[PDB]
Amino acid sequence: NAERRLCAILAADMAGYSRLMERNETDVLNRQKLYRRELIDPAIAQAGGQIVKTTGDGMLARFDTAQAALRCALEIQQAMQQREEDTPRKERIQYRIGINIGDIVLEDGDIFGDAVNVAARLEAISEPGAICVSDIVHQITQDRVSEPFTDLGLQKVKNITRPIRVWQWVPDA
Amino acid sequence: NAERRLCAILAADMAGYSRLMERNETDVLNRQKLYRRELIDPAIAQAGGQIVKTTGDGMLARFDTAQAALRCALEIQQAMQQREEDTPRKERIQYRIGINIGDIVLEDGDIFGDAVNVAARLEAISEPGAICVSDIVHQITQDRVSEPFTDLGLQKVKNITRPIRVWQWVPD
Repeated sequence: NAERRLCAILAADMAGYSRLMERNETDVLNRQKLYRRELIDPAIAQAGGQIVKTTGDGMLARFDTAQAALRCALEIQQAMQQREEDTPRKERIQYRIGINIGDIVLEDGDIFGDAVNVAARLEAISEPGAICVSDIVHQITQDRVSEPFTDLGLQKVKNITRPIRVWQWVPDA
Repeated sequence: NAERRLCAILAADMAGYSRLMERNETDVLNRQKLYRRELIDPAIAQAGGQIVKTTGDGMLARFDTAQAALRCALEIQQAMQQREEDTPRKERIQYRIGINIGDIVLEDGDIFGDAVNVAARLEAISEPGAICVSDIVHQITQDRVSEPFTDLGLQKVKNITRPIRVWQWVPD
């Protein structure tokens, strides 16, 4: 029924647009529906990945190589910079993205393990429009990608005793 | 016309309900709209705080004392856990709250300065339903507020140079 493998996990969520604005932002919510369909979902497929699920926590996808997770996120984040550049800053749609690696368990279209929790957390602390990757991901990908990353220091993650060293890339702006 | 002063700054946003789900926003907007006016806005007003503004980044409020701000956050977070313990964990509403203190600028219904941005960052990285405060708030409140906090590490805040140490209180 269920297996263990080494996997590249990618978590993503949408930044911004607080529900406390007490307003239905149908225009903005329709744009993101569009990007998911035209930008994200495609880049992920092109890159060999599979979406595992989208939940209240956001979306979770997995890849066979660390490289493919990362080029996929870079592909997404760089296009989003272009796609939203003629929209004013405080109104732009931006995603956050985290990527990690680990032995995790798969079982019935869902994934399990610390390493997944860590991808999710990376997404949450990532800055909007950027990509945060764990140190493991960084040691493997640093030389495969021209884009630069910056050490962010240690990050404690709920129910993981050992904190993780987190590297971040932000777009040229 | 402007004004410079040392303030406690509370940032709060709503966790969860990722829009990558594409669910009907309508229902969740309403529930939060209720909590805002029955639970939140009054707690703040009872504690002597003032709502400064709300935006895409959430709500900012200011208090005259560190303890008032933290008392208010605690009161909100504790209630929200009770008001929501009947509903299923996945369909619950929860806030993240951050609190920082610093020399801000008050001008024309708005609040400006780094201590503000720091408070917004703490809100962002806080656990759903929890409270994150900066070390400064922690050292000023430790001995007047019994609720336990956990040292969460140093935290690089965007465009500020020294990491701030962050303390986190979770509800049980």
